[PDB]
Amino acid sequence: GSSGSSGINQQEDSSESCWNCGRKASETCSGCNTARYCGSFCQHKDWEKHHHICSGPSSG
Ligand SMILES: [Zn+2]
Ligand SMILES: [Zn+2]
Repeated sequence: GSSGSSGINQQEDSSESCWNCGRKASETCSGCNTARYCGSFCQHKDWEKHHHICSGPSSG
């Protein structure tokens, strides 16, 4: 007889990726703490567009 159903891969993938680029995120939206970015610079540029979904730290 033969038997041996072996083959299970555990899920593993950091939840830190720049929404804009995608490579890697270092910072995070200081308004909702959901949108990740590789740096404030990437946030400011992807902010005026992102904020269109989140409230934000300041309303102006
Ligand atoms: Zn980026
Ligand atoms: Zn946000």
